Amino acid sequence: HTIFSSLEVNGVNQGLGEGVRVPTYNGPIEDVTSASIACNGSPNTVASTSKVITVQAGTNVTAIWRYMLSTTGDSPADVMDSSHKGPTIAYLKKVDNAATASGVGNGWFKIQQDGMDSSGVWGTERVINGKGRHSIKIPECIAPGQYLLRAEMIALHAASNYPGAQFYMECAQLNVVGGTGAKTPSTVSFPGAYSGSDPGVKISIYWPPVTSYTVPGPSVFTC
Ligand SMILES: *[C@@H]1O[C@H](CO)[C@@H](O[C@@H]2O[C@H](CO)[C@@H](O[C@H]3O[C@H](CO)[C@@H](O)[C@H](O)[C@@H]3O)[C@H](O)[C@H]2NC(C)=O)[C@H](O)[C@H]1NC(C)=O
Ligand SMILES: [Cu+2]
Repeated sequence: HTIFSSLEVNGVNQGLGEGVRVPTYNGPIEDVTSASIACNGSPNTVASTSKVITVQAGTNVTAIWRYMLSTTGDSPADVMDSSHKGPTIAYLKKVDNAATASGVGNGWFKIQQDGMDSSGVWGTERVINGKGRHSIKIPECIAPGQYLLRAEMIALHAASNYPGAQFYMECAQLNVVGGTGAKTPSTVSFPGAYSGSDPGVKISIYWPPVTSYTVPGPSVFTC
C-alpha cells in the first residue's frame, strides 16, 4: 500500500498532488485487464490536476512514494511495508495535452526498471529504504512535447496465483523540452502489456527462493 504522490525535479519537490494524478486510497490495482492499470482508477478515485511540469530531456525526475497522502515522514514504514517485494518500473507516453489525456491505450514505452539484483534485493526495497525516492532518467533522444509519466511498484508477496500481484501506479504530467527526436520508440498498450500468466506477475518468491526475475513488459528504451 503506497502512493506516488509528488515529483522532484532538479532537487525541488513540485508539491503534493501537483502534476501527479493522485488517488486518496493507497490500495492496489489487481486486474491487469482493467483500464485502471494505466494511471490507476476504479475501484479507487483519482484526482485531476492542471499542473504540467517542465523537464529537460536527458535529466532525471524523482518519483516520491509515500504510504498515504497525509504521510510526512520518509522512513521505511512511511513509504511501504517491507513485505511488498518486487520491481519498480517507469514508462512514458506522448500525448497532445498532458492535463486531459487518459493514459489508456497504446503509446507507452519503458524507460526504467529495477527488478532483483544479484544479492536478492528488490527494486521496491531500494525505494522503501531510500526515503521513497524512485529516480528515473528522461531520455535525451525523444521528441519534445507533452508526456504522461507512469511510475509503478509491483508487490509480489502474494503473487503465487493470479490474481495476486499488487500494482501501485500513478501518472504525472510532463512537458519535455530539449529532446532531439533522434529516435522513435516502439510502444505497448495499457491494458495489454501485462498478462496474468507472465512469469514476473504469477510467481512464488518463496518456493523456491528466486535468484533471477523477469520484469514484465517490453524491454527498456535507450538512446
Ligand atoms: C537517473 O535514473 C537512472 C534510472 O533511469 C539511474 O540509473 C541507475 O542508478 C542505479 C544506482 O545509482 C544503478 O544501480 C546499480 O549500480 C551498480 C551496478 O550497476 C550496483 O552496485 C548498485 O547497487 C545499483 O543497483 C542502475 O543500474 C542505474 N541504471 C541505469 C540504466 O543507469 C540514475 O542513477 C539516476 N541518476 C540520478 C542522478 O539520480
Ligand atoms: Cu499493500
